[PDB]
Parts: sequence; structure tokens; C-alpha cells
Amino acid sequence: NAPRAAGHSEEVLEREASFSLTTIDGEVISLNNVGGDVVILWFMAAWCPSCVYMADLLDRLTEKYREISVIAIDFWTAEALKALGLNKPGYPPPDTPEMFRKFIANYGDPSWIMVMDDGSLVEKFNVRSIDYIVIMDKSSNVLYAGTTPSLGELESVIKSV
Repeated sequence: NAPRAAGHSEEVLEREASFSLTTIDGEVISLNNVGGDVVILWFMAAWCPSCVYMADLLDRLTEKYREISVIAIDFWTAEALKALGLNKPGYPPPDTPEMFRKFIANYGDPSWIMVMDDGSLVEKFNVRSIDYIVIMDKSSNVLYAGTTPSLGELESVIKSV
């Protein structure tokens, strides 16, 4: 029975492919806990030069499209840096939760979920930079993943869905 086996295989694969997030306050969540139709995972760091402009874009898209939920994922943590070999004087020290909060208060939006990553999500989503965007729908289809997408690119993606 190929259709039956295909369906069960999907069950196993979907669960393996799934992820969870730890919020800045220490709460474990998944996609079910997120409100929008469109989920944007934004992998960033409080010192990232380009991230100020990215925050500007996400603010406007948040205001324009109520169905978007932004999850700000600061992966510039001691655990992630150690895993990646970036725990060296040539790189900034880990972001404190205070620095992360201050960045989001200054440039981002109060409705956003804030998450700090230990390198797990960096590995999961094949994150290529400190200003990296993954856009997904609620079925976990990936609509875009890439470093520093333009406003035009983001708009095009949101409009298609």
C-alpha cells in the first residue's frame, strides 16, 4: 500500500522537520502559538549594521499586513558563538538580553516575539548571515529564505500569499 505508506512517511518527516523556539523570557513555543498567516523568522544581532534598515522594513510590513507575525531571533549568544568558533576577540561579545530589547525598542515593534537562539535554529534554517530572513506559511512552506532581502522582494512574497 503505497498511498498509506506515503502518508505515514509524511507524518514522520513533518515531525522531524518541525521546530520550536525559546522566547527571551524562556517560554518554549512553536508555529501553533504564532498568530499570523505569514510567519517571518528574522535571524539577527543587536550590533548588526544592516539590521537597523531591516527593522525599518519589518515595521512597515507589520503595520501594512496584520497577518504577518515577525519573530526576532537574536542568535548572537555565548552558546551559538562557541559552536561557530566566533567566541574570539575579533568578534563582538554575546548580546545581552538588555541589548536585544533595546535594539527592538529603538528600531523594531512591540508586537514582535523575541527569541534568543543557542545555534540550534541557525543550524536548522541554514542561516547564512546576521541579517537573514525566513518567510513561511502555516503549512511550513518556505516562501523565501535569504540574507538581506529588499523591500520589493519581501512585498512580492507577502502578496503571493
